[PDB]
Amino acid sequence: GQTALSTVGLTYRGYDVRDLAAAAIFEEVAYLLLYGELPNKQQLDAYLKKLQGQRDLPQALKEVLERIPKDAHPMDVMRTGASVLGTLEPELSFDQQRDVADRLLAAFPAIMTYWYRFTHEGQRIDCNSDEPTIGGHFLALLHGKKPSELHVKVMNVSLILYAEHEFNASTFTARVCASTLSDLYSCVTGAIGSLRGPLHGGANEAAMELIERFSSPQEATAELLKMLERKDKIMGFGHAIYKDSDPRNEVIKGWSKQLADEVGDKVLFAVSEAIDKTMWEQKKLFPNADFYHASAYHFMGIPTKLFTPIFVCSRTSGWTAHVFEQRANNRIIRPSAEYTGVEQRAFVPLEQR
Amino acid sequence: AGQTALSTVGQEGAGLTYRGYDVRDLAAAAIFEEVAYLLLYGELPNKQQLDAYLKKLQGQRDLPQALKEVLERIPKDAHPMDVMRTGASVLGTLEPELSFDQQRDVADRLLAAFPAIMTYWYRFTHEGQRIDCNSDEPTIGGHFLALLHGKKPSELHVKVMNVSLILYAEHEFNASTFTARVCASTLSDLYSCVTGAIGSLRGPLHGGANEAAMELIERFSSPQEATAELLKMLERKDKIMGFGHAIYKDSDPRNEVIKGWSKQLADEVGDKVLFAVSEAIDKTMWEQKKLFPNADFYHASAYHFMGIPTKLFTPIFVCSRTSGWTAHVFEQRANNRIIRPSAEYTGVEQRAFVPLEQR
Repeated sequence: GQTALSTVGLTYRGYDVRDLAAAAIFEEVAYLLLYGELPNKQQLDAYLKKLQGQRDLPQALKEVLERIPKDAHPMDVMRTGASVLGTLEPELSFDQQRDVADRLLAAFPAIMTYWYRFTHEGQRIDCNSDEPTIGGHFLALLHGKKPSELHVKVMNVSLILYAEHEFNASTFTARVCASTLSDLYSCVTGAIGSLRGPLHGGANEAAMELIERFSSPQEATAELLKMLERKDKIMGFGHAIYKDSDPRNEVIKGWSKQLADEVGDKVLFAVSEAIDKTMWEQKKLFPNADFYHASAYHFMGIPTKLFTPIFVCSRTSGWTAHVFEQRANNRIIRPSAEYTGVEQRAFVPLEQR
Repeated sequence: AGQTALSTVGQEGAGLTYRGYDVRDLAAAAIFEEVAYLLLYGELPNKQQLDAYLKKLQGQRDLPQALKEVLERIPKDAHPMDVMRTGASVLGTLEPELSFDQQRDVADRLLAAFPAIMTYWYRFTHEGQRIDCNSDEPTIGGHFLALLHGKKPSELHVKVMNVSLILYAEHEFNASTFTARVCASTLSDLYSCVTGAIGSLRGPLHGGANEAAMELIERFSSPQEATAELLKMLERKDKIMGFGHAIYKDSDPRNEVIKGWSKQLADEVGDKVLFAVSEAIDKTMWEQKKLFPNADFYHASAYHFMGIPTKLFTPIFVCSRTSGWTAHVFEQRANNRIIRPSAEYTGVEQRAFVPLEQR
């Protein structure tokens, strides 16, 4: 397998994810990955109007989401949505592949929030908003009110930071499916299922369950030192590839702080900083992208169980772009198994078992 | 890429074994439920075990109201594999796998319910009828034919459906089994692994070969016409679907079995074209290219003689291969080792951000 999409701090087709998150809206980054370049003002203006037109859900899909139980795993909602949308607006040929990628990016916010608000608040919601960005549109659908400019900014920053990350289990699942020449909806449905597993997804959710235990930074440091001596895994720390830092941590940390200031938080961000300082002093371990993402989402009023669903809204851009590469250059390992079972044996009839 | 005890393909002696038993002995002497039990539970079941397994599967054939109402909203011209994908995704929200302790109960539910998910959608959209998802047939093979045709199937038709489901049940590592194990390696739920596997099997480099064989053999009104047209397709270097294999050297053990049963079905229904056309293409492929037919080739005629629409062929393979897929997921859960090779970077070197104005 070859890729021109990203490499390890972290670049997207040569561009530092830090520069992108500072100076770009998510749509500029989705365009870069799916279409090959940062878009000029004409292309960006056309792109934005195309996506603003792809936000509403078909009536049949609304009626399906209404039958998924309130207590369902939200990732099964995202899986089921992608699967049903594939039967209503099919990818008849690979010529439609960029149009379908765009449709998923524009619709996923409505699939999540139409289900959530129907089952939790008993409202059937309008799936269009007045926000021109996906990041704003999401917050408009989730809370049914105009978001603050700060909260629209932090949503755009998060979608950019998580958009693409080389190869991992979900991106690999998308490529294996792609390699049989299956449709784009299959490759996304499979990638969502792999992300559902707790060894791959749920990290920012687990970071949130850790920081929410502690009523002060004193109590947090005191309890962390006990966990570290007990050799407990600490969620949000360490990486398989980076060694000095995760470029994405740099960025989200500073936005989480501005949100703490905005909402007059006294506990949650202070607790996060105490854990971050302690991990460096005791283990020289830097925090990864998931750690400060949890406080930031919480400060914008997002239910913990929607964190990994928001990652799907972002990483759909990387996944689809990987499928386009696999279709154009269909190279991948073909797996064999080591047989460890029994030797060949005679058939035994029912009466002798 | 992993380790398995479920099956060996292309090795000396029996060409295909399931936990050491020859697939040709299983297809001759067993019902599918005996082979599903062997894969999921580890041994061939004894009489008391089989009796209780059949009773358990018999009570897991009906679909929840909410699932029926979802399938009513999938369009008539949808890909039937997208219907199987959607059905598994919805059933996982309604009857969740809360613990890996439930894993064999969820695999059993999928084997028992898949036939109703396929036929409830198909007959609602194609006939405007809401069907009963229960039947009086004791086996999955018979149950599928009772739901599809809405009447009692013949003994011969029930036996061939049982043979087909055994022949297609397991095949070591391949794209769909590998997809299920990658999903299993993240400790995702069993419904995720199956939904992922169906997606990979939808791709035409993996699924659909016995649908392609049907579209070839249905073109000819005489065996002599089939022979003359095949000689021209070979001149054009067209790929003939259902012939040769990437692993088997001399023959596919599943071919000799389904060919015999397709012949018996041809005699029963009074066919004098479709089996003769199939044999002519087989004989011509041997003489011209020494390529043997694989499992896909005689499956096309066998399914057609039992009145099955071509676009339901790969969905029947899903009903069968769910046994192999789920047994593979349990192995991955018990022994979580896999390789997922990283990619090589071939993209551009690092470059400065260009603000919007200068693009």
